[PDB]
Amino acid sequence: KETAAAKFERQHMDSSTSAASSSNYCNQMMKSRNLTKDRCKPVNTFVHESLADVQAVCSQKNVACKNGQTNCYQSYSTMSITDCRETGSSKYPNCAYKTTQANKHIIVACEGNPYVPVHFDASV
Repeated sequence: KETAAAKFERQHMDSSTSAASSSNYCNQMMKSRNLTKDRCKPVNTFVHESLADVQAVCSQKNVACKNGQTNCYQSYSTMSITDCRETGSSKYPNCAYKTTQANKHIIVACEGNPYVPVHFDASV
């Protein structure tokens, strides 16, 4: 099966663009990354940075995750992110999202060896 690390890349990484360029970014990306296959995932965040810079966050500031776990890490720097949130007209299989572009610190949970991001916790 797909590894947790691979799933994080699929769900959260977009190193191919620097920022969302149009209001349709989330509709396109949620569909193309197969996040709407079974149901409309209600919220998702894409990170517009190199995979290496995001993996490096697992060696930065240790913080508690929202759910209390202590394998979360906050990035020292802000990063380019896109927030995707389901709209009121969203109806499976035609899932619909609002695109919001922002520059925030990210918080990820890390696991494994190599120690890599496997869950996106929050942006602050």
